[PDB]
Amino acid sequence: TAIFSDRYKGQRVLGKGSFGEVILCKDKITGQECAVKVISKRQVKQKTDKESLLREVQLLKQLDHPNIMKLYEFFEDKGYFYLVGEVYTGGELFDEIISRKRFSEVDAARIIRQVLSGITYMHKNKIVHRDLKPENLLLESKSKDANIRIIDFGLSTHFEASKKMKDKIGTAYYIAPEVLHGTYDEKCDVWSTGVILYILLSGCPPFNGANEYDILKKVEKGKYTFELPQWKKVSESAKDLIRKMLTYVPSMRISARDALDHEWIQTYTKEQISVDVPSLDNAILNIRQFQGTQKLAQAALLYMGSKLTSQDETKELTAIFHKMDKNGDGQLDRAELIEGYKELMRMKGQDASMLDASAVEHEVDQVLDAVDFDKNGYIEYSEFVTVAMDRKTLLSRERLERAFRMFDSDNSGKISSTELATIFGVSDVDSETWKSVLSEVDKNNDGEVDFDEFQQMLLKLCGN
Ligand SMILES: CC(C)(C)n1nc(-c2ccc3ccccc3n2)c(C(N)=O)c1N
Repeated sequence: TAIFSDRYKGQRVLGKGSFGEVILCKDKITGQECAVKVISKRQVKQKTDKESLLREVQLLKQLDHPNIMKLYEFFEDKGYFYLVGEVYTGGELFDEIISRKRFSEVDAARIIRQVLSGITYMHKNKIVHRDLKPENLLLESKSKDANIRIIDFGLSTHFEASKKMKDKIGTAYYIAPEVLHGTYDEKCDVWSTGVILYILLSGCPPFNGANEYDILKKVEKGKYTFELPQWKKVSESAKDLIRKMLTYVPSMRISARDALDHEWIQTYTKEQISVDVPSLDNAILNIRQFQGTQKLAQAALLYMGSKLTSQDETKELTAIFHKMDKNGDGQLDRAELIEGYKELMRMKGQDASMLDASAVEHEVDQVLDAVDFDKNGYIEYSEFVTVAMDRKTLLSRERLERAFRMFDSDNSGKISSTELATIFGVSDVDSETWKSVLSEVDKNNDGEVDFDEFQQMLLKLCGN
């Protein structure tokens, strides 16, 4: 057996995706950088058997297309799967789109042509994505002209998706109705693409509602419309492609390959001809609102989740250190701190950033440096615990504030109760529950909260 950490060292965390964390890693010999998705066997159940997973992996490694993330290697130990792929640095498509001041049907067609081209290739090799959405579209690099790379093609077949809301935010909008009912094939990827296109040209989901379940009720019915004012600025051709992608009965829905030949793709991807090409201003602003809402809901859930974890780990670490403290004096040396923190990791296993003993020792050392000023030999286990854990939550509280500021586009310092309803609907926190909480934070509020109040609401909503 090949051992992942014998070949790769973790450099830093890139982000969190479907099925687990993605870590930027480096080959210890060749210096090659790679993005490694680390799938925790305890958090993510397998749908297929080992034999079937190894065959898919072997096939995925041999496929190459400019719009599909490249998979290089695959490893498995006792606790995890490690999927080693190429690293891309351009970020999510929609986060790039919202930074633009101009965006036209030509831009949307360039985008969707890449996606269809990647999908067409994968379907020829009988691989289905199933969970296609804007988050799965990454830009190769931060350059303006960057290609799209679809991530996670094929994983849904072998791993069961999380039922935690923090993991399924913005999933409901894109799922094909046949996937909900159980009989699906590769045409589900065209539907998801169709939803994405609708969003690109209007900035609003064709199937929408106040919570995950209302969205699904709309998807399952299959009915949508083009009556938004900003569709008047959109070519008839584009709407026609959309109708064909969003056709309810999958045998009647256009194939990926045929969608590539559609008049709209043929017309608006000719690099020269701007026969009539206005900028879709309302769309871009709707997308910016959509995206800020999604990101703030997501950051709010991860904030709560991080706060629940830190309650768990603080108490567990303290009990581990307490038992290691044979003196009873409350002190421990470095190796013991390392030993208990590893004992924590052995139990916790939510920390893919700590891929080997080398990772642990350095985290401990960051904290021993952090104990303000240093006496070597006898360390107050109590303070190390506070600092180790504050460290763990940083990314998530800091991210929460950032996302609040980004959602507050007029810099008003506040979010309205109408806005709270939209955020909490997307986060799937019941309506009665969040108002009761507000009422307790600020008994006099007048339909808006500042950042501190919102944060206090989140703490109450996770039992603090
Ligand atoms: C941190 C975010 C933006 C969510 N991310 N995710 C990936 C990614 C996503 C899925 C992967 C599956 C197998 C191997 C590598 C994978 N890498 C990835 C990448 N490969 O560059 C990247 N930048």
